[PDB]
Amino acid sequence: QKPNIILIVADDLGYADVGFNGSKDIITPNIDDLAKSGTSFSDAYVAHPFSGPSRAALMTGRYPHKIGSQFNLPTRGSNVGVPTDAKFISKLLNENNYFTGALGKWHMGDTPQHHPNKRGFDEYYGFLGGGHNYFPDQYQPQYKKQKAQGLKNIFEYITPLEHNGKEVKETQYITDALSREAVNFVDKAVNKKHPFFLYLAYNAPHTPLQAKDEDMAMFPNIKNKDRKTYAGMVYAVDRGVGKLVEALKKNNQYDNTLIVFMSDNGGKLSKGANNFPLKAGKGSTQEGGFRVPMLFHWPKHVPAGKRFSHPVSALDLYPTFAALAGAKVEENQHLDGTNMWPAFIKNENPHKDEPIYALRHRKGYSDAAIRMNQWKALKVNQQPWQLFNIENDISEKHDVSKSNKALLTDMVREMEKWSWDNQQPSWFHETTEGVNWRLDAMPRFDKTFKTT
Amino acid sequence: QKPNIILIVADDLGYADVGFNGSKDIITPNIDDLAKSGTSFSDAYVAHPFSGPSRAALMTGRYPHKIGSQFNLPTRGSNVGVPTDAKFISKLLNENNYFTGALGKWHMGDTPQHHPNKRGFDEYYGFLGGGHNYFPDQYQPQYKKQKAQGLKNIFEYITPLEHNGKEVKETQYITDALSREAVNFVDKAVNKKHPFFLYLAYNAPHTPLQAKDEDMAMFPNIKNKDRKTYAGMVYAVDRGVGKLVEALKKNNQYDNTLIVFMSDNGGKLSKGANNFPLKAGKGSTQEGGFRVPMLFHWPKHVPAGKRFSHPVSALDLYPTFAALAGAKVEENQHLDGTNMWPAFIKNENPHKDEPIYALRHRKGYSDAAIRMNQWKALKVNQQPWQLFNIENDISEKHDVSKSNKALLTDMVREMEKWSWDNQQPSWFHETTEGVNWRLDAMPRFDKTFKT
Amino acid sequence: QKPNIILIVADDLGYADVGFNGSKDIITPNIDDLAKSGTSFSDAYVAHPFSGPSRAALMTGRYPHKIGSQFNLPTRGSNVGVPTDAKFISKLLNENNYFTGALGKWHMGDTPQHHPNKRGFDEYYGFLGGGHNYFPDQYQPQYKKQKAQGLKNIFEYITPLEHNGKEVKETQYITDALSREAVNFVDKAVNKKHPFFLYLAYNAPHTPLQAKDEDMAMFPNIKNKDRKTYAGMVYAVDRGVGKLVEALKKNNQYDNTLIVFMSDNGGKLSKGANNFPLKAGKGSTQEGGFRVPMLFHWPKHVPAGKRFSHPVSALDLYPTFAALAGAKVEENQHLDGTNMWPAFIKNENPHKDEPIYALRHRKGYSDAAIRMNQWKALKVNQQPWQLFNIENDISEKHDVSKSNKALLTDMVREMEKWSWDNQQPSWFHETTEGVNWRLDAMPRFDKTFKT
Ligand SMILES: O=S(=O)(O)O[C@@H]1[C@H](O[C@H]2O[C@@H]3CO[C@H]([C@H]2O)[C@H]3O[C@@H]2O[C@H](CO)[C@H](OS(=O)(=O)O)[C@H](O[C@H]3O[C@@H]4CO[C@@H]([C@H]4O[C@@H]4O[C@H](CO)[C@H](OS(=O)(=O)O)[C@H](O[C@H]5O[C@@H]6CO[C@@H]([C@H]6O)[C@H]5O)[C@H]4O)[C@H]3OS(=O)(=O)O)[C@H]2O)[C@@H](O)[C@H](O)O[C@@H]1CO
Ligand SMILES: O=S(=O)(O)O[C@@H]1[C@H](O[C@H]2O[C@@H]3CO[C@H]([C@H]2O)[C@H]3O[C@@H]2O[C@H](CO)[C@H](OS(=O)(=O)O)[C@H](O[C@H]3O[C@@H]4CO[C@@H]([C@H]4O[C@@H]4O[C@H](CO)[C@H](OS(=O)(=O)O)[C@H](O[C@H]5O[C@@H]6CO[C@@H]([C@H]6O)[C@H]5O)[C@H]4O)[C@H]3OS(=O)(=O)O)[C@H]2O)[C@@H](O)[C@H](O)O[C@@H]1CO
Ligand SMILES: O=S(=O)(O)O[C@@H]1[C@H](O[C@H]2O[C@@H]3CO[C@H]([C@H]2O)[C@H]3O[C@@H]2O[C@H](CO)[C@H](OS(=O)(=O)O)[C@H](O[C@H]3O[C@@H]4CO[C@@H]([C@H]4O[C@@H]4O[C@H](CO)[C@H](OS(=O)(=O)O)[C@H](O[C@H]5O[C@@H]6CO[C@@H]([C@H]6O)[C@H]5O)[C@H]4O)[C@H]3OS(=O)(=O)O)[C@H]2O)[C@@H](O)[C@H](O)O[C@@H]1CO
Ligand SMILES: O=S(=O)(O)O[C@@H]1[C@H](O)[C@@H](O)[C@H](O[C@@H]2[C@@H]3OC[C@H]2O[C@H](O[C@@H]2[C@@H](O)[C@H](O[C@@H]4[C@@H]5OC[C@H]4O[C@H](O)[C@@H]5O)O[C@H](CO)[C@@H]2OS(=O)(=O)O)[C@@H]3OS(=O)(=O)O)O[C@@H]1CO
Ligand SMILES: O=S(=O)(O)O[C@@H]1[C@H](O[C@H]2O[C@@H]3CO[C@@H]([C@H]3O)[C@H]2OS(=O)(=O)O)[C@@H](O)[C@H](O)O[C@@H]1CO
Ligand SMILES: NC(=[NH2+])NCCC[C@H](N)C(=O)O
Ligand SMILES: NC(=[NH2+])NCCC[C@H](N)C(=O)O
Ligand SMILES: [Ca+2]
Ligand SMILES: [Ca+2]
Ligand SMILES: [Ca+2]
Repeated sequence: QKPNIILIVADDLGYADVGFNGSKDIITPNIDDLAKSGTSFSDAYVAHPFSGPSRAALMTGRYPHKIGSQFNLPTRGSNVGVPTDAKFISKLLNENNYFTGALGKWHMGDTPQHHPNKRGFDEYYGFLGGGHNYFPDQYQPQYKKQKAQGLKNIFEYITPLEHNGKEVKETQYITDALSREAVNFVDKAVNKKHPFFLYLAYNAPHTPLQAKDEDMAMFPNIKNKDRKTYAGMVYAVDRGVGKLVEALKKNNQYDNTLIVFMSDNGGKLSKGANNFPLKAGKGSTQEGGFRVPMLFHWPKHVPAGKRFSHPVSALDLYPTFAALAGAKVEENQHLDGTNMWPAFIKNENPHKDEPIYALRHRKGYSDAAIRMNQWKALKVNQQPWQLFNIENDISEKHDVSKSNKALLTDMVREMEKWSWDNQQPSWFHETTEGVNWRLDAMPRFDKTFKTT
Repeated sequence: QKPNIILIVADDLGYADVGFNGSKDIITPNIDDLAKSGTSFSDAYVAHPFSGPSRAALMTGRYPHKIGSQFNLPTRGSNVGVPTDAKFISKLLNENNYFTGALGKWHMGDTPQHHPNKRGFDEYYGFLGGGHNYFPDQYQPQYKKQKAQGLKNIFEYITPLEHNGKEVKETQYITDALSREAVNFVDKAVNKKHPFFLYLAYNAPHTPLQAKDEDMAMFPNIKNKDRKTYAGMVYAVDRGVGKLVEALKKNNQYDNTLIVFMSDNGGKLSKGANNFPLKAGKGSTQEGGFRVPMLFHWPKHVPAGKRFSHPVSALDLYPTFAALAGAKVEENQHLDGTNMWPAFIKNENPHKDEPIYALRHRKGYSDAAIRMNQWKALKVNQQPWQLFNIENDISEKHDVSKSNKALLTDMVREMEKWSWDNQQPSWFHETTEGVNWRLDAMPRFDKTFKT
Repeated sequence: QKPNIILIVADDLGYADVGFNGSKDIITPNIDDLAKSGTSFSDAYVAHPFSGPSRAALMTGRYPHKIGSQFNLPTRGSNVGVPTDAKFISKLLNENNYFTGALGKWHMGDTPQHHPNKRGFDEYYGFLGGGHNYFPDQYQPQYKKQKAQGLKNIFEYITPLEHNGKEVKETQYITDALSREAVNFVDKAVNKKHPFFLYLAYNAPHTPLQAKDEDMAMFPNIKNKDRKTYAGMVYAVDRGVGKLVEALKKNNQYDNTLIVFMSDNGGKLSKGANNFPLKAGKGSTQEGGFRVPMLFHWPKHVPAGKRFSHPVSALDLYPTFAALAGAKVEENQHLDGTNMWPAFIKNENPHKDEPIYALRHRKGYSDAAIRMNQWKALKVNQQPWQLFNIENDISEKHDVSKSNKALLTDMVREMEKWSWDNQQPSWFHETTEGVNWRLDAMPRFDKTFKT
């Protein structure tokens, strides 16, 4: 019996904003249940410190730089997306007999060939862009007004949600709507004589900061307005996870389902998040930007009550899911992660003596990160490379590059070696960003990989 | 019975240079016959305001920017062309049982894999470059002299014409030569138990301005030397269309043949053309550069004596021809036009609430055009975006952008959205053009899509 | 019986550094034997004036610019290589029943899909980078020390050699080691009922200048330290050729084996080489950079004791080997050389009225070369195009461009035409080189093909 698989991804969820990863103010009982009876991950890294490229990496199992997807898609819409020649984990599972669903945020291409239904998902219910307004009673009138005015380029956050290409009129708070459709999906899966894969991509707690009064009422001792709204938004996700878990139990799916819960990137401190004890947040190559909460839950397979301390990459989920599903991986797919399960089961480092990378572009330069065993190499703000023993110095306070010159230089040269098959970006999130890229002769890797 | 299809394209034909589209001085009786007994199009647009990219769009059904073909091919020759992975309308029809011919101007690649015979044409008779000298007695001696001198890079306008890869020695005025081969092609098609597709690409009335004395004699009241030569050149095309039509009738092909006649782009005013009432001409994103004459003729299918007033794109011919031929279109072909026939038959707009675009690059900036319902948005000469109600203001005289700020902004943002899958050009028409493109960080779409 | 084929390539071997090509000080008796009983080539050209692109051209039969391989691979390692869609001569021969081996220097990609065993070589014994230190007793302790320190990016010149993906511990001087494995390969080939192809890629006489005392002792009258070391290194290659030849004779393979011996590029004057009488050396588009020593040896087929005076390209070896092996070449492979054997046998020019090109990129500009019949067109150091009658002026002393303006202009325009399907480089040898390429809007072919 092949297991069902559920990948739950929250959007801009801060490192300290779920109870199992150290939250003292936001309360996440249903998510914490999964942690307490499963394994959480203290050194879990996404492939990029923001949404689009991170999500591309999750789906393809490749660093987004390898497939021209290093930037978020154009904010006002486009006819491009994550390239079709990189087989999504969903398509691979669908080809090995899985019933497949995707819910909520896509952020990987609007067009027919980039649509969830052509990337291997039998079901899709959600919004295709970078986010969405949370209240239908707020957004539907705005959209109606603009459509009646003849406007064709409407802010994607107020546009109707869809189900398999057909527009719907959603009635509920979006987090709750997506949770309801998660229940509907796993309910539909009972009647199929097949295992299922569900990709549940919540837009919470991403902007705009919009919560239900009923969820905000549960945090009366949180005085800061943004933090209370944010706390409410996260609580809605927790309620949703509970509702999904309950449906899995009723359907007798729970015991044979691997649930993964994570964030797509680090939390944004100016929009209510907390990343303690990590430095900085969303978009950074500091730990706060791409080190995220993660838990696995699968009874009698994932040990209960444990805390896994070795590095794990979002890139690992593609080959790890494939191995558990009995799906063959071809070498021409160029997967950048590893099947982490053998090493996971022995409590060993699945990236022993192997680097994990982050490379985020800016105007005329790039910030970078290398995580390798106990070492974190850091390139930020055009300053020289820094080195931290991240196991003793999680907050990146003590640069020890002066005492380890050869090691750091070696780590950077390996990243330079790794960079040669990075593709030129196929798009940018804004027109001026792409113009500046060309004006500045990017990538300026002569600056990025300069050593000592 | 699947219909035969003939696409006749003239080269630099001005908007007012055929009788059915308002010519008062050039006379085009045989072309006008097709219009009078068919439907002409008052709002017909090509995909680019000059040859190579326009022709690539006709053949592929894709905006040339999508396939790296936004510029004319190198003037002195090259080993590149319209990419082989974009299936030509000719190949699609050939795969669905059509006998296929192409005549005259190619301008889409010289090399073996870019040659007409590898792009789905059973027959090809013509010249592969951007144009040709019209008189064999003039050009053949020039070529002979240069070949005997050992020169290998010879101006493509004097090089021998070819038939399916073998050089020929043409004897007649080129317009007449191509017309004769159109007759030969449809004559050969009688013996095949198949429908046929013919792509007749005349180089007239493109430069050099060379006409027969016999055709120029028919316009004694045209005093301007260039305009008289030009008029003659166009008259030769009209004679040719007549000869082709006559052959179709004799062969019992005429009633089951859809004939399309059009220009590849707007006329060039400094080389004898007239684009009245449109502003500017060849190469412009003003209407004069990419709005062209067009007619459909197909008895008992295309209504006789009509004038279709809704926008139509050259891009529409690919899926429209395919639907009529019963040829399936796969979604991975990424076609940018639409099958216009359903909407055409109901006299409705086949691009209702959908834009038609032109984007022509220049040195360090781009000019652009958007046609959407009654609206023409215009970006020219690095000035701010202008808006015209093109149905009331065909000559683009009255900028009404100040009264419609939100609408214009919306139209431009949609074009910006559309631009993201434009590919970097695979070539340029001159080396310095490509160098300047790279020096200037092109495309400078930050300037093109501002406000 | 299809013939066996051996391609022996030395690395940075100067033009005057083998006896048969005019050496007065370095003595190469075994290599000279092959010349004296075969044919040498006075006008043999590689496709690029340095290693990686030259080697890519040898293997693919294509100019390296056509396949994005105009630069050496990154010096400190990479996950890229000569593209997999360009079938190597080794794979073609392997598919037509040949037992295939490659020895020594690769310099065409480290990764699994770029590895010799996936590019059609049954056997590989060597080092995958741009070169190697010659003494195991010197390099193995350095590598051991650095590996134990935890370093993962180790200079490729001290890393272990490998045999079919498994690391080895080599005991001998590398030139001798590779010669020993050439003997082993042709010995293994006796037991196979198949012809064999062997690609023997010596790193000698490339840096570092490291020779055995026993080889240096043979040149007591060479006073210059570098020249003596270099002479020794070359003598080691000669000993190796002798050892291979002896094995071929013992195995009765010699008479049915075409042996080719050549250099990958011109010699480097600052590292012991001599290119007399050619101007300049390694990396240049002067003759000294890409005109190399070459000989063919094949008893009763290649005439004995001859000197072939017509141009021949490294690109020719792909289709020439294929024709002799009875292996079919598909037109979709886009081969840039020619099967030179028919013309070779008649003592005619296999590139009669056809150019041979060199195009080497630099910081913000490109140097170029055109060889066509008796003519050498030269573009160097950003100076204007020069023309030489290279048959009368091998040392490029007398620029005769003023007396042949039309001819030169024609040659350059043809090269400009040829350049349009050059691909943007897929990598560079250093990060700064790639940055400078983008900063300078390269290629600056406006400068390269001016006038
Ligand atoms: O009703 S309103 O909200 O008022 O108006 C809206 C709309 O605004 C909203 O749009 C979305 C939804 O909520 C907010 C709000 O502003 C906004 O949130 C954005 O959502 C995105 C997804 O839709 C995305 O989130 S993600 O998907 O999880 O990734 C956005 O995050 C990203 O934003 C950029 C793209 O990647 C990152 C960001 O990169 C920035 O790019 C800038 C250039 O454009 C700049 O780069 S640089 O110039 O090349 O250097 C910037 O760096 C700079 O930042 C400041 C300024 O200068 C310095 C520094 O001091 C420089 O470093 C760079 O960060 C990614 O964010 S990340 O945190 O960096 O990882 C997310 O913000 C309006 O947009 C619209 O006009 O109107 C509607 C109403 O109609
Ligand atoms: O024997 S001779 O005729 O005396 O000499 C010939 C030959 O000349 C001829 O070559 C052809 C045949 O007749 C004429 C003649 O000059 C010429 O006509 C050209 O035919 C082409 C096809 O072969 C093509 O027509 S098309 O196939 O229908 O498209 C040509 O039109 C195009 O020309 C350019 C390429 O696309 C468009 C043009 O783009 C121009 O490019 C310029 C850069 O090189 C420049 O761009 S910019 O530098 O980025 O700004 C230019 O813009 C500028 O132009 C002037 C100068 O400054 C302003 C403006 O005032 C600036 O805007 C840009 O337009 C397309 O033209 S379009 O009208 O824009 O659509 C067609 O001209 C000689 O060439 C040869 O050397 O010798 C032989 C005899 O041996
Ligand atoms: O122990 S040490 O030896 O001291 O140190 C070593 C190691 O150094 C060695 O590494 C190898 C082995 O011996 C030497 C030594 O320095 C070096 O040799 C090089 O081997 C390569 C293969 O491994 C390759 O040979 S080849 O495979 O046969 O091709 C090298 O030749 C090439 O080198 C460059 C790449 O292609 C050619 C060269 O191109 C150069 O590119 C430069 C940078 O971009 C520059 O280009 S430009 O700026 O754009 O114009 C350069 O031109 C310039 O050079 C100077 C400066 O400005 C002018 C000029 O005055 C400008 O023209 C251009 O040549 C090809 O050479 S070619 O001759 O041009 O064809 C071969 O040299 C160290 O590297 C390591 O770190 O340490 C170890 C010890 O630990
Ligand atoms: O760059 S160069 O130094 O190499 O050349 C320079 C200059 O830089 C170029 O910009 C310039 O280019 C013009 C245009 O293309 C080629 C050249 O002439 C073209 O027009 C000619 C036209 O003059 C000619 O007319 C002659 C004339 O009347 C009829 C005809 O024959 C008679 O004998 C008489 O002399 O006809 C040509 C076609 O046969 C051609 O006209 S056309 O084909 O373009 O319609 C172009 O001029 S244009 O862009 O103004 O139209 O050349 C100079 C070198 O002089
Ligand atoms: O969705 S939010 O970004 O959290 O907040 C917005 C709005 O702030 C925005 O207003 C414009 C558009 O982008 C920025 C600004 O230039 C953004 O502010 S910023 O992130 O601080 O730079 C906020 O003013 C309003 O109250 O709420 C909306 C969301 O509903
Ligand atoms: N159980 C293990 N695999 N431990 C080693 C993992 C790497 C470890 N962080 C180190 O100090 O090198
Ligand atoms: N004028 C001449 N063609 N001289 C002889 C040149 C010889 C040259 N190798 C050729 O093949 O042509
Ligand atoms: Ca996010
Ligand atoms: Ca034209
Ligand atoms: Ca070399």
